Amino acid sequence: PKYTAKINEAEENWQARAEAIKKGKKQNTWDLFEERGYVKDTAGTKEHIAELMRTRRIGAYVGIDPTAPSLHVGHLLPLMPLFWMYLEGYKAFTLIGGSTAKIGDPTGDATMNMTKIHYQLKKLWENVDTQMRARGYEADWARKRGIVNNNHWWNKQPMLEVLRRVGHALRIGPMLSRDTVKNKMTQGDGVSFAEFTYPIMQGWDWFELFYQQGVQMQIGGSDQYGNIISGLEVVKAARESEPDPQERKYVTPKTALDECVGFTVPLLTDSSGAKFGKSAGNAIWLDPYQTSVFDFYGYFVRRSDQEVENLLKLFTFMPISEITKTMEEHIKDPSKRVAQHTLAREVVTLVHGKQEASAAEDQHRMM
Amino acid sequence: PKYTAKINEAEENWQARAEAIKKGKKQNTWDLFEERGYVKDTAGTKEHIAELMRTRRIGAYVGIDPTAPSLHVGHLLPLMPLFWMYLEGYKAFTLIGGSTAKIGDPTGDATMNMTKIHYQLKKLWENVDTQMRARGYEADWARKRGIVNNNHWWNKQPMLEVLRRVGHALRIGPMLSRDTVKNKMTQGDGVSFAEFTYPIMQGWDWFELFYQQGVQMQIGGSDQYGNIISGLEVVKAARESEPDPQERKYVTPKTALDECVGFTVPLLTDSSGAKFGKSAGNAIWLDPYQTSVFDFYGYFVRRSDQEVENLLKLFTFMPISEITKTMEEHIKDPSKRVAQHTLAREVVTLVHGKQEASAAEDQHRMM
RNA sequence: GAGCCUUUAUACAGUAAUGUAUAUCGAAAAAUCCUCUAAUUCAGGGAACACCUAAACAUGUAGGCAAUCCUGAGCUAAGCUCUGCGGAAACGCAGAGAAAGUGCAACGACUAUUCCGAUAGGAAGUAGGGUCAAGUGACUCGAAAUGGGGAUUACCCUUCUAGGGUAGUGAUAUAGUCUGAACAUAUAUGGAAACAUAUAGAAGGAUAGGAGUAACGAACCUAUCCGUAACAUAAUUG
RNA sequence: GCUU
Repeated sequence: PKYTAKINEAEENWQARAEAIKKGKKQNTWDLFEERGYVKDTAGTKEHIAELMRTRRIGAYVGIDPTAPSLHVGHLLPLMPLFWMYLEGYKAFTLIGGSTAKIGDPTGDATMNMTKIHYQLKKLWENVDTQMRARGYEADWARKRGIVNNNHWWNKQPMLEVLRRVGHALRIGPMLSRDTVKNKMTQGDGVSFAEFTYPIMQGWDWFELFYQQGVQMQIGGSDQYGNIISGLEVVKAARESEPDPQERKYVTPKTALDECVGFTVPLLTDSSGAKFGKSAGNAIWLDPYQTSVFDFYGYFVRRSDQEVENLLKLFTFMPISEITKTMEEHIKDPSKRVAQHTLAREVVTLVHGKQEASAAEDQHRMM
Repeated sequence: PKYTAKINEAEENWQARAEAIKKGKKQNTWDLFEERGYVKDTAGTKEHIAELMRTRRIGAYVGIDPTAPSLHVGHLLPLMPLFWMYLEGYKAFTLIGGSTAKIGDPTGDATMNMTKIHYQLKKLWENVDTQMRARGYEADWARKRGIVNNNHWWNKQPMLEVLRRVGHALRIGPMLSRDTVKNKMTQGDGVSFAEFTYPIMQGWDWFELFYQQGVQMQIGGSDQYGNIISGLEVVKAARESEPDPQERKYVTPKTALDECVGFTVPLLTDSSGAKFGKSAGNAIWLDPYQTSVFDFYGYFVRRSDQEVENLLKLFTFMPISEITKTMEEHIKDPSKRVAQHTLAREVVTLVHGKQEASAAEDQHRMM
């Protein structure tokens, strides 16, 4: 139909792009991730990954365990590179763990929570867009974002399906041997069949997104590597055992590049020692009635000049080009901290919109 | 309603019989069990299972995975006691693993494979019922038999629920400490996620049966012992997990009577140090066009002059009483196989009808 | 809406009327009698209405409800066919089967009566219920095959008096009695909701016992769980 | 033409 018409039209567009990158005419979204520091580890030839990106209009996602009734800054890290991918035209999504929470990542009223979170996420996009169009970005039809909920399928997802479609492929070996969890049995109480299986699901999720949305990438927590790997395995397993001949033409690991890869953003902390996201005790929440807009503006303007550089490139949607401009201005007057007042205002916008974020500057820049 | 009064009828009688055992008048089903040597191991108190069988028309089943196109003579023994219970007036079942086959018990097309067994169990049951009334057995309203496919439910069993309804109380520790496993990892190969779950499955199955009919007792192969244990585990957590309380009022283990016990038949192997089912050129099946009636008949007519005894108790619904009589004629002439004919015939007749029982004996009676 | 037959069309089927198949159609229908009504459970899969809901997903969907199409296990009244024994006959017993019914009523419970009528129904007051009394009393309702099996009939066909075929679905509840069914409810689990399931609802109600009986019942005695919030209400609906 |  006419719908398929625009689809193929997009392919070409994405090729003029794949071209520019070929002759370094435009940076590779991947080398963009290296330019702001979003790469800690990689489950997929750092290089390969790159090509897979310059080339195809791939997709990715970021999962969030709806355990808290609000996300905190610590989640903003991994969502950034996603966002960027979005700004380029890829297919990005944010998977909510509505069901997974019920088990929880064994790394080491529930509705009410799950609910809030959803909305909390859409809001961001609502701003990422406003931001995207504003900071000078072009309208791409094919471009694709969205919010999913692992429950959507897991709620009825029969076990026979899973246990068979992949159960024969995995082996408790590189599972029970997994340090993160294995360590839990030794140095801990132990583990519930749920926990042991949690990964397995995290992998059925990745696949679901591939099978249901063409996802060849997953961005996650620094500690989520051990998971991103195990997921992978599960991903493929299903693609392999596709008992459908006409559907094998899809899912089955065709071309070499047709491989799902991922990358764990780095684990950050404050110039001192306190882990990132936490503050004295709790954390830098996002929920206004739990972290006033002011306080928010605070933990950001707080960061000293030692990190402002590395952390400025991490949480702002600003061309490193213009970044060094703000930084080169700040360094000629560290005391006044022009760079700290700006970086803070910038991130408060994205999450809390300009209108407020601007007023919030008045408070903290007053007296 | 009338139907109501009916269930009550059989109920009352059950107490009359509960008394006979209480005042020595009829062997408690379970005594007839350990007596005819059907028992080798037990999960629950020897007296526990006793009392329960005195005051409860409990339900019990025998699991059978359709991995082969025919039930081999081995599958008899385990079923045998079951049949007896049906005879005494219980709730007995035979479970078909039409889905668990893609997994199988770990220890060390296919669609029709199952079909074959279906038709089987049936026809068999028929004769069981047949011989029953055939020999002074008064039917009972409450006495019921039946077969049930395991896919019956697995076909669409929600992963989420399951995992929760029991995973939150199961540790992969002891679940992996079962030797059956440790070996299937150290020695030999490895243990997949799938097969790892078989123990849980067979456990759930039980739960089902306990729910859909009132089956609170498993009867498995001499080796299936472990499963009988790992299974019972899932069983408990299940009756607890039940969300709606009102239901819990029934489904949850209230008094010590609502205790589900399971026992395992012995390991019966021929005087050939080989399972009593993996002998001959490969095995000894029931399928006529896979094991000549004659050849079958033989498997019995020829057996240890000593074995006859305990072999009659295990494969013939012959009253202990005249069972010894057969031993009277036999000993007057060891090499005459007087008892071997009677014990051989029984088996054939049971799994092949009287008409054949004779026809076979004839061939095995020539010059 | 859906099914039945029905108009016509083709199609595989036959000795042929006719048979099965899809679609179209509606122009008149759609024989009688007798006998059986037991079992009444455990799941499973699908579904027209446009019929409520709208949390997701980009009105499209989706979940619910549902006329209702079925499958597995078990069970079942009188017959049915194969084989074995009995018989003179019947039928009997045995086993192998082949229909068919529960399952598959508005959540269910319960019953297969006479008379008259072209029917709808009318009269009986049986079957079996409801209410009040307390005792074997009053009062008030009040009735089904539309299936299974066996006959008879008429019909036309005929490889033409001997076979063959045609004489509709309707019971996933029909009659009818009840009714926790009916509540946009209360409650509790499950859902975002619509809902589904379980109790309960004009302080009582429910089940399991004690006693006592000729037996059931009223009333007593024990325990138990439900409410103790307003509606349940009378037509009316399966 | 009838039917739940």
